[PDB]
Amino acid sequence: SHGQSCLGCVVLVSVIEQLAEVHNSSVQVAMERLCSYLPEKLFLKTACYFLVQTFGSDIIKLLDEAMKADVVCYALEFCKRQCHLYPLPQEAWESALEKARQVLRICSLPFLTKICQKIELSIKKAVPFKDVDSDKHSVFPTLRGYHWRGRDCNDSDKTVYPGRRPDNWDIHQDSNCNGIWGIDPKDGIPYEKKFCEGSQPRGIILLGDAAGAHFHIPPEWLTASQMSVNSFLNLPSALTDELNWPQLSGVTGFLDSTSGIEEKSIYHRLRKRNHCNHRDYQSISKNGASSRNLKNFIESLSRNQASDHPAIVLYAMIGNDVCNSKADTVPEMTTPEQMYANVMQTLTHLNSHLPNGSHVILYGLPDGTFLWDSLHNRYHPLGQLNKDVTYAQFFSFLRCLQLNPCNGWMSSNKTLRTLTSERAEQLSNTLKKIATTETFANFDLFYVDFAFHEIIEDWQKRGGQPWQLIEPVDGFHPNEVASLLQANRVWEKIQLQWPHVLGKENPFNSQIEEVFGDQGGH
Ligand SMILES: *[C@@H]1O[C@H](CO)[C@@H](O)[C@H](O)[C@H]1NC(C)=O
Ligand SMILES: [Ca+2]
Ligand SMILES: [Ca+2]
Ligand SMILES: [Ca+2]
Repeated sequence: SHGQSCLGCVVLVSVIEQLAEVHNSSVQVAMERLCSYLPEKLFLKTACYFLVQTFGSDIIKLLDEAMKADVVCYALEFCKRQCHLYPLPQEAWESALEKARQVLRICSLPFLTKICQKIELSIKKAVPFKDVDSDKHSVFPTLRGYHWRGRDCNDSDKTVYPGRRPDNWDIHQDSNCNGIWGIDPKDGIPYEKKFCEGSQPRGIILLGDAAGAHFHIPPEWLTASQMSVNSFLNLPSALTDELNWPQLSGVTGFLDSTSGIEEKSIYHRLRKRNHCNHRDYQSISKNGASSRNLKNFIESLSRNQASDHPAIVLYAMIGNDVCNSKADTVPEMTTPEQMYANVMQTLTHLNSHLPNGSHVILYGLPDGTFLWDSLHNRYHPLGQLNKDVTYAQFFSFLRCLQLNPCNGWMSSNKTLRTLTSERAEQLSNTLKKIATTETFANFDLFYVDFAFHEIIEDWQKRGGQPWQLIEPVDGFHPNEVASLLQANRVWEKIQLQWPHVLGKENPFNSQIEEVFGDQGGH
């Protein structure tokens, strides 16, 4: 477990060294300035001052000796036997380390132990931590809260959750938190059935991985040049969301896009098309999710076979079947045979858990050689200041720490990059053939490929560069923009060939807009 600590240490000491340079300050002044930017929420600002108190004196002497973060953290025993992040010949590596020895020479608390043990299960099971009625929908934003699924309007009632069939069409209280309830004043007719009946409502559900949940570390947290108090305001919400931003993803996103592009999420297209689908979105996605381990949390899916509407399900395991952290990485890659066996088991679980009239769309896997081609000679946020860390050096560093999320594509071995894409193609064809030659009772099966090159063409006509489609910090996942151009590219395709999956526009939208408006928001 030295990798995660070693990485974290090098990240922090890097920020420290760089904040000192940006402001022409001392190492002490930088550490005080760093904590100054962090918020108090979740005790982050307290932990900062503690670490400065515990390690500050040692860090100041080492950085004053021109040592870089990687050497510092190996001297401070945060990195254990070496992995270079900055260029340095091994002879120069030994001297600096031997010079650091002559200079220098959590949840266990009984009162905090159990809540730690309680938080662990809620996340690991992919269920909201704040959920009194245990309907898996929450009134809280993060901790698997309503950022991932529609917010719960009645947290006390375990029969009230988005996607539920109208219970007597909500004469007295909103049954599915979709913002429509009550009766028509003129005629005494329930608002719900008046508006939403016969429209064939359908929900959007995501079975995906980190990319599906829009994993995103803001580069602002790592670029000292533009750091401020406003850089870390969203840090507490991010940590409690597992560094995921599903509210902004391309599938289950419901917030306005910061990126500025006009494309909207599938859920937004879904809700826009039929105001009854309001809040009928679910993000059943976890970091590291693959065809092998989806079963370990697919139970978090909340959809009752009898009391809920149909659903549009997207199976989006877009890499972890080829992307792994092992040194001998190819053996860990899922084979087409294992891919077939794992998906069929996953589909079988859905036919037993999804109401009839549902639809499942299998995503293909993209050609991840795009990662190295676009980024290998560009500078990681931690290297942008002094232009001393390229994504190539960043991939090698992570590889050394056994932390590289995709040894197959985030690699300088072209032969392996090709080998990894070939496997990604073979797995995509398996998903294609399944949708064609496999039939199920409660839903039909379709396949749309990723086709990253198509999204790049759409991006280049817009005046953008391909490297602007990848998360800057990890250089691996697609960013908010790429996710939306994909969701758009997917939505258009299903429309042109399988419009019944999405349905057809409900003409009461305007009549629902006229009467209810925002419908309680999200
Ligand atoms: C590149 O990857 C291939 C496939 O795993 C392997 O056979 C080859 O030895 C690798 N080359 C180097 C220089 O590691
Ligand atoms: Ca609830
Ligand atoms: Ca409820
Ligand atoms: Ca309702």
